[PDB]
Order: sequence, then C-alpha cells, then structure tokens
Amino acid sequence: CPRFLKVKNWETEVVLTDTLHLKSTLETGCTEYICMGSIMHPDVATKDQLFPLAKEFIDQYYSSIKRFGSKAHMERLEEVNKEIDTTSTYQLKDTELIYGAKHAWRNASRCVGRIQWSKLQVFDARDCTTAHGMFNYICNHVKYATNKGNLRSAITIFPQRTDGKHDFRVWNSQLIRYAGYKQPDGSTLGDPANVQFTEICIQQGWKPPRGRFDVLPLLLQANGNDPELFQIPPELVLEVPIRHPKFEWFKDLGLKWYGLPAVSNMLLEIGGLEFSACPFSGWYMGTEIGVRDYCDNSRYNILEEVAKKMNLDMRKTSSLWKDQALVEINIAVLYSFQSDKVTIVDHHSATESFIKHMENEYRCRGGCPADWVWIVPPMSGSITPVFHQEMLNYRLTPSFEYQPDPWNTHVWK
Amino acid sequence: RFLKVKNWETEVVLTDTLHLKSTLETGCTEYICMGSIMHPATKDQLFPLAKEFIDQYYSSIKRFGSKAHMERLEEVNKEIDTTSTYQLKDTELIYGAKHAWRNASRCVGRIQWSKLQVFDARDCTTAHGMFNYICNHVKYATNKGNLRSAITIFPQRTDGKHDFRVWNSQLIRYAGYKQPDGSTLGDPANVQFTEICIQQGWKPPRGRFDVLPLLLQANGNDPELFQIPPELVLEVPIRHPKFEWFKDLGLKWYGLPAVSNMLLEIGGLEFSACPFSGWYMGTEIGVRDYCDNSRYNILEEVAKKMNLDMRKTSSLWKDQALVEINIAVLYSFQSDKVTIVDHHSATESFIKHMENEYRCRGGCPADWVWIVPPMSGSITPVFHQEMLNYRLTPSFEYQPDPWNTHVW
Ligand code: HEM
Ligand code: HEM
Ligand SMILES: Cc1cc(CCNCc2ccc3ccc(N)nc3c2)ccc1C#N
Ligand SMILES: Cc1cc(CCNCc2ccc3ccc(N)nc3c2)ccc1C#N
Ligand SMILES: C[C@H](O)[C@H](O)[C@H]1CNc2nc(N)[nH]c(=O)c2N1
Ligand SMILES: C[C@H](O)[C@H](O)[C@H]1CNc2nc(N)[nH]c(=O)c2N1
Ligand SMILES: [Zn+2]
Repeated sequence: CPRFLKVKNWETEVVLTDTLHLKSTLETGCTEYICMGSIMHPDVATKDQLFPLAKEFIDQYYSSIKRFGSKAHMERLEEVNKEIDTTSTYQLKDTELIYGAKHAWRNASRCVGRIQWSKLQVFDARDCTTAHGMFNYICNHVKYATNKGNLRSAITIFPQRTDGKHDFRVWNSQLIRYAGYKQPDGSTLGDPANVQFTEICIQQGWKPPRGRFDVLPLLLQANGNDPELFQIPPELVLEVPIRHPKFEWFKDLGLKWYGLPAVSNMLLEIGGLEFSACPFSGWYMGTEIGVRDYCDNSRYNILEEVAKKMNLDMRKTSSLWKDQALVEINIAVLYSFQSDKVTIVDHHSATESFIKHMENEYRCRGGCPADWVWIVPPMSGSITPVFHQEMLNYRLTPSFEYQPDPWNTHVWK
Repeated sequence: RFLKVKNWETEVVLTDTLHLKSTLETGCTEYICMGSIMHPATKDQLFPLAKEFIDQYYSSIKRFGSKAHMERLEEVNKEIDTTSTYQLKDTELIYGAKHAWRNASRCVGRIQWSKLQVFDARDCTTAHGMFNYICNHVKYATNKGNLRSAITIFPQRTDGKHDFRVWNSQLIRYAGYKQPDGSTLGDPANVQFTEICIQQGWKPPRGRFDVLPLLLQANGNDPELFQIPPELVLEVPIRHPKFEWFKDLGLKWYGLPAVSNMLLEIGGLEFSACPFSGWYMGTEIGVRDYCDNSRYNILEEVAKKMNLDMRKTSSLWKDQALVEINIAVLYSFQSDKVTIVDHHSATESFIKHMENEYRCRGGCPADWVWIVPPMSGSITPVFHQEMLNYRLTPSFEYQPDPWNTHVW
C-alpha cells in the first residue's frame, strides 16, 4: 500500500494526508475490483493467535503514554506473555481498559460524534457474576449518564469472553427502547424494529402494557446462563414529549422519545480480548429520532399524519410534501429536547464538529477513518460539510464490532 | 463468489454475479475503502480490449461464434495490425454508447439507458463542424421542452496530439466572474473557464446568468469560440407556487444538462469528445447548483425572504429554505412543460431498474454515494438499498481539463 493517501474537501479545497491507514488491522470487505462501502455488514482465540494481538495493543498503550521501550513496558509484555502461556488469556489493567475503550470509540468509522472520544466515563464491571449484578451496574450507568438531562458519555464493561460458553450478554439492542407488537390484522403497535425482541421478552414472562411507547425490560445474561428479566426504574428513564414551536397541534400526535441512546449489543475488542457485554451511551443527533425513528417506513412512519395536519398537497411527489413534513418533525425534536434541557445536537453542528475533529486527527494522529455513507446525515446531506469531504475507511483496533443476536446462539439450560 | 445485496426496508435480497465480469480496478483494497473519493494505447494492449468488446456485442445479439462474429474479429485484427487502431461499426458504436450509460454506476437515471439517440460525428474535422453537430444535438435533445436523451460522438483519439475536445464542462452553463471586492458574480464553478473565454475574445455581459460560448477543439488544434443560437437555449424562470416574492429573486436555469468533458471508452478506443444529455433531477439545480456554498449559495437570501430565524442552526432554517427552493424548481419546470424528475420519482425508478438488471443481467453496478440524493436521503428508497460498485466497460471516464495539457 502507498505510504501517503490524500483526501480532498471539494468545498474548501483543503487536502489532507493519511498515513494512519498503514496501521489497518482487519478487512473492509472491499477488493481491488469491487467496493462494498454501502453493505451494512460486509470458538475463542488460541494462545498463538493471542500473543501478537496482545503485544500490538500493549505497545500501542505504552507508546501513547510516552513510555515505549521502558522497563514498565517490557515488564508488562513479559507478564502478559506469561499469563497467556499459563491461562490461555490475560487480564487488562484498569488504565489499559480505559485507554482501549476510549480508542474503540476513537476508531469507530461510523461515528460522527467522535470529537468527544477522550471524554468517556468508563465503568469497570469485570467483577460482576450474576444478572442481578448486571442490572445494578446498568442502573448506575443510566443514572450517571442521564444526569438529569445533562448527558455524559459512558461505557460499562462486563467480564470478557472465556470459552464462549460463559458469555455475558445484554440481549437488548439498546438499554432503553420501545416495544413493538404485531397485531393479528398485520398492523404493528409501537416500534416495528423491536417486534422480535419484544416477543422474546413476553415469552420470558414479561407482561406487556401493549402501548405505543412501552419501555422494554432488560434481558440480561451473565456467565453464559439463561438470561433474566428486570424492569428499569421509570424514574431513571428520561423521556421528552415532542412539541413544535409554531404548530400547536403537534403535541396532539402524542409522540415522545427517550433521552439516552445506549447501545448494548456490540462487542468491544481490545488486545484480542472480547467484551461481549459493553453497553455504552452518548447523546442523540436530532436526525436519529426525527428522520430515522419517526419517518422510516419500517419504523414509526409518521410523515403522512404530519403532512395531513400540515394541510399539504399529498397527491404528487413533486410537491415535496414528504420533505416539507420531514423538516418540521426534526425542528420539533430539537425544540422539545432543548426546551426540557436534555442534551441533543443538530446535524449541522455535529457535522461541523466532526470536520474539525477529522482535521485535528489528521494533524496529530496521521489520519481518521470515516464511513461517509454513515457520517452524512439522512436529511439535507449536501448542506452539511461532511458531504463534500472525501473520507478513507479502514478498521483500527481496539474496535466496536457487531455480533450475532444472542437468542440465535444461546444454549438454553 | 455470488454476492448478495439487501434492501433494509423491503428485505428484498438480490444476487450479483455480474461483478465477476469486471477487470478494471475500483481503488479500494481489502484494507482500505475509497468509496467516497471522487477520483481514485498500443496494438498489443488494443486487440484483447477490442476482442472482449466484439465478443460481448456478438454475445448480446445472440450470435456468439457466428460467421459474422468470426469475420469481425479477423477484420479488427487485420486493422489493428496494419493501422495501429480500428474503427467501430455503426451498430457497435450505438451498442457501445448505450452500454457506457448502462454501466455508469453513478447515474440514477439509467432506467432510460436503451433509449439514447446516438449521433455519429466521426467524420468531423473542424471546430466549425463540431459546432454544427453540437447545435443539431441541442436542438434535437431539447425538443421544445420534451427532452430526449442523446449523445454526439466525435472522432476517437489517435496519437494524443490531435484530440477533439469540448472545452466546456457542459454545453450549456453560466459564466462566473471574480469581482473587485473579491466576491463572485454568476456561477463560481466556471470562473476559470469563463476567464479563458474572455482571454480568447469573448465579450462578457457580466451578468448572473450569462450563457457561456462554446469553446471547441478539433484535431488537436487551438480551440475556437462559438455562440449557441439563443433560440436553441431553453431556460426556465424559477418561481414558487405559494411565495409570490420568489420570482423577485431573479433566478433561472437552463433545461438541458449536457455533459461535455467526459471520455467515452469502447473496445479500447477513446472518444475524448462525446457530449451527452438527458434531463434534470430537480435536486441537481435546487440543492447543488443553487445551495452549495461554493456555487450560487442562495440559502441565506431565500431564508431572509421567508423571515426565518437564522441565529441558531438548530432552528433548521437552512433545511426549510432548501425544501422551498426545490419546490420552486420542480414547479417552474413543470409549469413550463420542460422535462424534469423529482428525487422521489427518480430513486423509485432506479430501484425498479436495479430489479430489472439483476433479473436479466445478473446485477447492476451502483455508487450509493452518488445515487442517494443530496437532500431527504433516507426518505428515498435508495438510501436503504445496499449496492455493489464495480467498473464495467464500455464506460464514461473522467479526463483532465484540456487547458492543463494543450499547447497553442
Ligand atoms: C457523545 C455523543 C455521540 C454522538 C452525537 C454520536 C453520534 C452517532 C451517530 C449519529 C451514529 C450513527 C448511528 C445510527 O445512524 O444508527 C453513531 C454511530 C456509532 N457510534 Fe457514536 N455518538 C456519540 C457517542 C458515542 C459513544 C460514547 C460511543 C462508544 C463509546 C460511540 C460509538 C459508535 C459506534 C461504534 C457507531 C457505529 C454504530 C453501528 O455501526 O451500528 N458513539 N454515533
Ligand atoms: C435521462 C435522464 C437522466 C437523469 C435523470 C440522470 C440523472 C443523473 C444524476 C442526478 C447524476 C448525478 C450528477 C451529479 O450529481 O453531478 C448522474 C450521473 C451520471 N450520468 Fe445520468 N442522468 C440521465 C441521463 C444520462 C445520460 C443520457 C447519460 C450518458 C449517455 C448519463 C450518464 C451519466 C454519467 C457518466 C454520470 C456520472 C457523472 C460523473 O461521474 O461525474 N446519464 N445522472
Ligand atoms: C438496522 C441496523 C441498524 C444499526 C444501527 C445501530 N447503531 C445505532 C447507534 C450506535 C451508537 C450510537 C452512539 C451515539 C448515538 N447518538 N447513536 C448511536 C446509535 C445497526 C445494525 C442494524 C442492523 N441489522
Ligand atoms: C466538481 C466536479 C463535479 C463532478 C460531477 C459532474 N457530473 C455532472 C453530470 C453528469 C451526467 C449527468 C447526466 C444527467 C443529468 N441529469 N445530470 C448529469 C450531471 C465531477 C467532477 C468534478 C470535479 N472536479
Ligand atoms: C443501504 C445502506 O448501507 C444503509 O441504509 C445505511 C446507509 N447509511 C446509514 N447511515 C447511518 N448513520 N445509519 C444507518 O442506519 C445507515 N443505513
Ligand atoms: C466527497 C464526496 O465523494 C463528494 O462530495 C460527492 C458525494 N456524493 C455526490 N453525489 C452526487 N450525486 N454528486 C456529487 O457531486 C457528489 N459529490
Ligand atoms: Zn470500497
């Protein structure tokens, strides 16, 4: 590979030079003859697989703290090496855990919020043994991160994978999400994205209120055991009713959303160690709710209803009634969060901050991997600066990864 | 291997085999994706390329290994041997041109690919000739508002010193002027080209929407200036169906998007001059041309007139203004009976096209970064459509601006 790759911004003419891509560790899925950049997704580590992965990470940590080649560095290498030899795995120090979590975020190509990467509260839950204990750790996380509306980015990290039959898993895709219910007539109540998970919860014993915005229970698996249900205390679940600054009728739509986006189904990989339960949270970009959650056809799908209340001509697509309604909905989401003082960022601010982050990263780190397809917001793409910015995408480690759904793999006891 | 693409909204899963055919590089590697980067002969090289193309042409007309097929390969071989090149048949030319369009991974309008009027201009020898061919193209394609896709193909490259080139980036574009106070009048995208026209003798009206002259290079000679006859230039005054004040902005655009700086490659042959044209998707003008910061940049002016609060970005004043502008553009073109497609309609057609191509051809190369419209992305079906990008030939390629290579 070429040592220097250039990216250009076609709006500002600014040219950046990437050297960091040489540290790329895994495959993107693309080849020389085909690009898979719009594909959504294109038994444990053996001792010999584990050695060089650990060393790579340890070197990286010690390089970051300006102690590369030091006695403490060489000693840590030796201690790790001996641990893998005698136990087939190793345990990270707290400092290394914190560094690795922050870097998984820093390395997340698809995240437009990474300017904040170094400000991440890390909770070490590696001493947790039961699903009840996971619940306790999770409640504390939610309360800390919510902070009465002044959100704080955080991650809680449960014990790493051992033999793969003792995995810790949060079965929820996010800590807070709304139930979806399929009706006998084929219609869907609540959030259609969550129907499958909802059915599992009901089967596991959950009594469903069967409403439109029912906060799902936690379904928590510890040490490879069967998962257990827990209700999050409602006072810990911060929600915002959606209203519009001009349209008095908007509140009559009865919409609301939760303040804390807290993804709980990813896998954190550090130094070849695998943390299958590592729920993390930041705060929302408005479009996540206003465009995707509300206006996707396979989600809440509210465009028609809003357009009708806006008295728009909905007969021809060329009237842009959809686009017109889309903007008002996103105005409403941002207005409601700001009014209740719950942290949220609009897509203009977020993308402008990302450009500055990207430029800084190129300066100090020699690059910043970015997935344009994900970075560009789902509305008004070209009026944000990221649209015009060439990006290079590649995978650095530590990283957040997708993993299979736990109900697909779990061995029921 | 067979590759699958999934639509995440419909859950439809298509299977791509067509990608196995590509031999050209994309720029990405196993470790680095360049999907958002805008830009990632000899007898010996020439014959296999010719052979590949003849083969797929005769394969496409259901006569692979026919008597005609064998003879053509032999004929082409002799011609490359004895002349260092070869000439396409008319049929091959037309097939080649339609397929370059079909294979254009960045084009959302490809449902139309087989409907393309091909104007053969390979007998052209002078800039005056080029002008004549171009006028006929514009007149035919414009068709009084009922636009018709067309391509005019000028003689292929020989030694590189005698290229035919249309120096304009589009046949019809507006001039851009650098003002004493450092601002720009008209279209900033064309400031450089405009300056070259001025220096070559063009007397500029110095307005906001001055139709540029044609600057035409034939056979490697110095380019020459021509004024397109105004009656051939269809333009649309932009008004809004609800905001009576919108027409007071004095905005307009031309009806015919006619890209003129690309290179058409067929069977190893290079057509450095091949202006082609279709019709507009509204966002091209309403989002990019009008609202890009580096273009006409009208958002602030429009938002003023809408009396929006422009203090905080979270008011989404830009997004509001953007929608209204695009409403105006569509309404204006439609009211004037000038062909235009909205991004909802176009992306919808593109999905149907993809379905067609997977069914009959085994896939469809597509560049999601370009296919998804620059506004309202995820409320169009292409946002939710996984796409595989790969390079098939015949193709349209970029080439350098002629003023960076030409000696006078
Ligand atoms: C602090 C404010 C943050 C903002 C505004 C933000 C913004 C975003 C947005 C808008 C996306 C696209 C999500 C989607 O469309 O589904 C995203 C993706 C992502 N974010 Fe961030 N984020 C923040 C914090 C975090 C944190 C704290 C982490 C981890 C420590 C993180 C890691 C990721 C990852 C791994 C993805 C890719 C998600 C996927 O592939 O499904 N982000 N972020
Ligand atoms: C008939 C109606 C057509 C529509 C609605 C349409 C639509 C579009 C749009 C919106 C783009 C993106 C352009 C940009 O953002 O700059 C594009 C790209 C492209 N189109 Fe089409 N198009 C049409 C006809 C054609 C024709 C007739 C040809 C050639 C024979 C063609 C070949 C291409 C190529 C090569 C690109 C890529 C341009 C580049 O790489 O800069 N299209 N099309
Ligand atoms: C349909 C689908 C969607 C997704 C995106 C989920 N990722 C959301 C996410 C992740 C991290 C975030 C961090 C901050 C924030 N505001 N939003 C964040 C949102 C993944 C997989 C599939 C599948 N299959
Ligand atoms: C600034 C820049 C822009 C571009 C995109 C031009 N693509 C226009 C185009 C091409 C073909 C079209 C076909 C139909 C249509 N409606 N519009 C069509 C518009 C490429 C290179 C550079 C550079 N440097
Ligand atoms: C098909 C396409 O890859 C898919 O719809 C992607 C596009 N870009 C995205 N970008 C973000 N931020 N989030 C998404 O879910 C998606 N979906
Ligand atoms: C940097 C990025 O590749 C560039 O801005 C692209 C993005 N997608 C695009 N898509 C279309 N249709 N037209 C464009 O000019 C661009 N520009
Ligand atoms: Zn790629």
